[PDB]
Amino acid sequence: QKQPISKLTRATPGSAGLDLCSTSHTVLTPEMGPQALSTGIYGPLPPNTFGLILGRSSITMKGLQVYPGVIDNDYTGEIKIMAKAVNNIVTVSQGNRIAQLILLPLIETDNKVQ
Amino acid sequence: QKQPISKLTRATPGSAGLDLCSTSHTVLTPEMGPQALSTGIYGPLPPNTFGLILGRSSITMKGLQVYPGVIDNDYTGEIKIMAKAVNNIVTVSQGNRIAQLILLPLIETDNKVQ
Amino acid sequence: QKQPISKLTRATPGSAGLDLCSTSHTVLTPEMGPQALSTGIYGPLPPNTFGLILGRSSITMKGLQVYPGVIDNDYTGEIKIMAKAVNNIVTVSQGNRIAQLILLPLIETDNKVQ
Ligand SMILES: O=c1ccn([C@H]2C[C@H](O)[C@@H](COP(=O)(O)NP(=O)(O)OP(=O)(O)O)O2)c(=O)[nH]1
Ligand SMILES: O=c1ccn([C@H]2C[C@H](O)[C@@H](COP(=O)(O)NP(=O)(O)OP(=O)(O)O)O2)c(=O)[nH]1
Ligand SMILES: O=c1ccn([C@H]2C[C@H](O)[C@@H](COP(=O)(O)NP(=O)(O)OP(=O)(O)O)O2)c(=O)[nH]1
Ligand SMILES: [Mg+2]
Ligand SMILES: [Mg+2]
Ligand SMILES: [Mg+2]
Repeated sequence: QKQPISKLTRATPGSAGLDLCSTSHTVLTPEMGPQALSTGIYGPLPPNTFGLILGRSSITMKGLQVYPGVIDNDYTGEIKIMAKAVNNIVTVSQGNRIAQLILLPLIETDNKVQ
Repeated sequence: QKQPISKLTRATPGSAGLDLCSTSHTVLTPEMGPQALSTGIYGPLPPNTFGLILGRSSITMKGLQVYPGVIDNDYTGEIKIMAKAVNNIVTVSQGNRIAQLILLPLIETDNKVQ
Repeated sequence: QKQPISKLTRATPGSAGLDLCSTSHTVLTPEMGPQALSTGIYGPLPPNTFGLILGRSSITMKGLQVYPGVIDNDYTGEIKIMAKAVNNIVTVSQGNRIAQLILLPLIETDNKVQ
């Protein structure tokens, strides 16, 4: 790191999302509420796109919720995964794929930038 | 079934989502955590698109959470709805519209497919 | 009000979302489950677009969950924010930015509109 999103990989050619792994081992319990998991991946995103961070279905089904996150086109910070253990104690091992980044078109509008 | 996504219907012409129903009667309690509800609808999706499964607002407000799900362009499995009773006991009757499929453009990138 | 979405503002030029504030002071507890917060902003959306309502990351991290909401292209009602206190008591002050509206392309399909 810092590593750009061009280093992320897709599971398969037809996968919508780019996979995201935590760089740490983390244990989460329901009483902890939302935690921001480090990925060591950084924006910004390709021109005219923004990002959505979503959970992987297999991880959601194992009781780890990823709250959808919006990554702005010009965000240059670290992409973090906002996560919560739903019901039980969840253990995230270093390098496990926990979420996915989806890229979507950024529509321009005349909304004021105030 | 198997039924393709072309069999899904929109509530109205201007509806973003295609409605999804469970093919079973299911009761959900908060302690159960995430459950994958059968729809009997199968991918794949139209060329150059991927799917997002989201909750219907009326169903969310009645205490059933649908976790956002990504449906890859070339997924040929059954589209399932990942769902949780938030606070109370929720009963899903066979044929009730529980979620919606939204289609979005699949942006191509040079990310490796490893 | 009624106020149209053209009155919403972006945090910065590169922000994907248009910010949404509640027009009321609201306290939320976990046992309350989902609440629909008033914004005094109304659809409809620009041609060929639909909307997604998502949480702001800073608000999610402070324990207020926004359930993703789909806003249809031709929705002319009030845009409400579906929200839940995750673990703790959350207080929403009048005018605090609580969610964001993202605009996305509405793909046309031949799905029946029944
Ligand atoms: O899961 C997420 C969500 C957002 N982020 C980063 C990227 C995004 O561009 C940035 C700001 O996100 P939001 O607009 O959702 N957050 P907020 O409204 O609290 O911050 P700001 O006022 O800077 O826009 O936070 C993540 O790293 N992970
Ligand atoms: O709500 C959902 C989410 C995903 N799915 C299916 C369709 C999608 O293409 C497939 C894989 O989804 P994810 O990439 O989110 N899951 P995961 O990363 O666990 O599986 P894989 O390693 O196969 O990519 O699972 C559903 O049926 N419902
Ligand atoms: O967060 C949200 C979600 C939806 N809505 C409004 C806008 C949208 O067009 C409308 C209908 O949303 P859904 O299709 O998700 N709800 P549902 O399927 O329950 O209603 P309908 O049968 O009218 O389509 O509700 C909001 O105001 N906030
Ligand atoms: Mg995957
Ligand atoms: Mg609907
Ligand atoms: Mg913001």
